[PDB]
Amino acid sequence: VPSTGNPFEGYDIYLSPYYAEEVEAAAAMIDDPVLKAKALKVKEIPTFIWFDVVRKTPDLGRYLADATAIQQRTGRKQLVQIVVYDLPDRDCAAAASNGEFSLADGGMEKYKDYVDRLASEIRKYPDVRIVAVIEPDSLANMVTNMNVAKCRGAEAAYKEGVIYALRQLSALGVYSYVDAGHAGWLGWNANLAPSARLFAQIYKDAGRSAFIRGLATNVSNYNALSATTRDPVTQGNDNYDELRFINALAPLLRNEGWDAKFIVDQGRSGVQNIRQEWGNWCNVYGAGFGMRPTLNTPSSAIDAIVWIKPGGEADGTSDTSAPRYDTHCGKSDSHKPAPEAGTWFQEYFVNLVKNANPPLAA
Repeated sequence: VPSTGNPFEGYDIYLSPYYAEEVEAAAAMIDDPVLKAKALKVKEIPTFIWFDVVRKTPDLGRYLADATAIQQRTGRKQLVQIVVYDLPDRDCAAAASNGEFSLADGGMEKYKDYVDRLASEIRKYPDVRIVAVIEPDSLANMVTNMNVAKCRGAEAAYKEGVIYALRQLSALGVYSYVDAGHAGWLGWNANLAPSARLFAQIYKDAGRSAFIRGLATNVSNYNALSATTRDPVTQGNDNYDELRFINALAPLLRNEGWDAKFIVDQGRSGVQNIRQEWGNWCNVYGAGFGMRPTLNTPSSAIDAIVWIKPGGEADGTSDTSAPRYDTHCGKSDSHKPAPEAGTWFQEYFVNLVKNANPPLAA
């Protein structure tokens, strides 16, 4: 059964051991003592843990067991942050996708099985709280990318999969935030109303559980939360940062029947004005770690600022010959050479540390 208020309030946020391992290994490669110590600070900053392949589902059991042990030893309630990211025909508007499930090869049923595997892990550990981001780069495509044949082909599956995930996770008391793009995607004035209609419909069809807490924005992106001067890349869009986007969208959601709350990724938002084109997302060069996760947010509608994408993990390879190569990863403002998506990108992590804003302390 749901509890009232902000679901993050009063919880210690479980620190990803996956990311801590990566950061420890990264700092070991850094020669300057001060920079090494700053890098090590990063493992103390909570991130979301991604379930982007079904092989990772048993790792959820391990993290929940670990959070349970910490809670038992210390008496401090733990909250585990996860990402559900494995829809069939994933990333339908992208030049390439790493998603393992295809609609043509039983992808819808395989997706339901993936959700069931996550649910079976969660069922083992009921004493810890979970916040889940549901399916980055999915339903936002239905708002703006229906010109893409793969997106029209994926619409039914995206809606079905997201609704199945929300119903399954809400049954287990997980607090979900559905991915809702970012200011440069859904924040354009023309996209606000169809976004509000679509997300309110998903909330309805998922059964209006209060565990469906709201929407997640800026996932794996680089937008400011609130910029004093707009990024030149945002020209033409009045809603040029995430707070502007959310302030424009939230009232329309409410009119459409859902008083949604929000979380906002700021993990790679420390440096603004680093893009040639707003749609450039892959390993954007010179990004810095951004605002630290906090419940001190600029609006009652925003539950938390979070780090969803774990900075340092690559967005995609720059090898043009690689099977899953995405042309976005070869843009002039992308950091190259870059390794496979999700794998450690040392040079990129070093720049995230150097460029952190606010700066990292040793």
